[PDB]
Amino acid sequence: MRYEVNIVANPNLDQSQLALEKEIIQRALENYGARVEKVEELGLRRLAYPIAKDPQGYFLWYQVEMPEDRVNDLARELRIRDNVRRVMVVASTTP
Amino acid sequence: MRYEVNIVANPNLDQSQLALEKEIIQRALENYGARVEKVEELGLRRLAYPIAKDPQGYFLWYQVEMPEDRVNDLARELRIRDNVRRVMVVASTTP
Repeated sequence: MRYEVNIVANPNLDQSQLALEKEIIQRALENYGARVEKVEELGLRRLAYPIAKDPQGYFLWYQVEMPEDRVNDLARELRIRDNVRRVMVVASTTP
Repeated sequence: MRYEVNIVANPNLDQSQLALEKEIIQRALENYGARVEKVEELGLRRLAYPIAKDPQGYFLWYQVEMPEDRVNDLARELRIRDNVRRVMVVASTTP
């Protein structure tokens, strides 16, 4: 299945720290057998609506192909790190 | 400011109903003075992670340019309709 993986990282990291976070993400995708079709580094962005107390984040986006039964494990692995604030995974098609 | 507007509509609508929803959105963007730079109709998609009771939605994405002080009003106008389940607006850059 094709998925979009949206990751929000801590906006306060230096680029050395962010490089490590990005490397970990790519390694996890490969270790879970995902085919990585696009990586977009969106950078520092701010949630405007709805209203959040801490609206800034460092946004990363991935498009991947992988089996549905492996997505949950991958997502939880990605979010275990303290510097990964949010992970959201959307399947590009439905039944 | 440049914003990404993510809209999740009711996944149970027929295309006649969806056409009306899309027309309303475009009219609202213009009436609020936004410059509409891209419209992407993503269609029926399913949230895979995190886990939601009702994970399917009809996804629409807009990229717009408009003043920051007008975004909140626009977002609330867009979401007032029952068939618009979620609106999320992200500013493409921060201070």
